[PDB]
Amino acid sequence: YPVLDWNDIKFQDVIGEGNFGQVLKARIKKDGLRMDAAIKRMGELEVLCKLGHHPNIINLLGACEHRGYLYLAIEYAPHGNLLDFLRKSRVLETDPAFAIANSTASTLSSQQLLHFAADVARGMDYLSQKQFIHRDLAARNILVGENYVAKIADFGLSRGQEVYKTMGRLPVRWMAIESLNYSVYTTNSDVWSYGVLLWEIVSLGGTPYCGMTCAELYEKLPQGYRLEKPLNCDDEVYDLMRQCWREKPYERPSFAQILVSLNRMLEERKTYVNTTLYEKFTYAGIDCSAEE
Ligand SMILES: CNC(=O)c1cc(Oc2ccc(NC(=O)Nc3cc(C(C)(C)C)nn3-c3ccc4ncccc4c3)c(F)c2)ccn1
Repeated sequence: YPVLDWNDIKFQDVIGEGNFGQVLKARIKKDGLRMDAAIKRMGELEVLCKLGHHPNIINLLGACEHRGYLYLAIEYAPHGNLLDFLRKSRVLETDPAFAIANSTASTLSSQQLLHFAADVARGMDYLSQKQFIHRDLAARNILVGENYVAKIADFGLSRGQEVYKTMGRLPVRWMAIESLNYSVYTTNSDVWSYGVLLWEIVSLGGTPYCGMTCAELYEKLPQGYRLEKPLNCDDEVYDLMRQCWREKPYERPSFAQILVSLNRMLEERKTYVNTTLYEKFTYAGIDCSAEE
């Protein structure tokens, strides 16, 4: 582990709280440089030390025991979590004069949205090769870092130790059928969750299955029910999502193959996510009561 001097840290605001600890924005000095960090004040240390160097996995900058407490200095992601970032892009909601004037539903382009999807895939490929299973992949656990690079994170909810207050049943909407029905978690179930995350990206942060209860998922998913294609989505992108949600876990693509499909889409001249406004346009719904 890299060890940080207590005196090398200037703390600022609290940016997250929980029964188990808090997260503070801070400035640290490391090696020679002064830098931003998010410091978790209270395992997690070992995991971040192994994987964090990957540019699509949130990194450990350093650790520090001071008095009773352990402090983990985590790479600061200035743009916050991807779900909120996606929703803030809904410029017809958040800046209608700009949205209408520019005939646009988002400040994010099709390519930027695909780059986020590719970033998460790249990170998941590496993580799955290192034999980790995420178990709670969703846009709320992705950070948008320096230079808009997406970083995979985990805020502790799955371990009963959340920082920042999620409705307990909310993760059901990202769970593979085999996780729902048999409590099985594998790389293949992480791929299913990934598909739901891709759907989040394309829908600019819609609540998956908005208007449906979790109970309805248990009944309908094994009947072949799946998230509908967003109106703004090319068939190719939706086909990729649908691959992620094949009933048979062993028929889902690997993260490496996901990344190859996305890069092939990124490389073409064609536009895959339509961000244009038109009459009767509507965003995928958000159900705040399913979430909070
Ligand atoms: C505006 N910007 C900000 O507010 C902002 C806030 C910000 O806060 C944090 C973000 C992430 C983490 N930590 C993690 O992501 N942990 C993690 C990752 C993984 C992976 C590598 C397996 C995915 N496993 N575990 C992980 C591993 C073990 C755990 N055991 C118990 C509990 C949780 C655990 C999590 C954190 F502590 C603080 C960072 C940057 N910007």
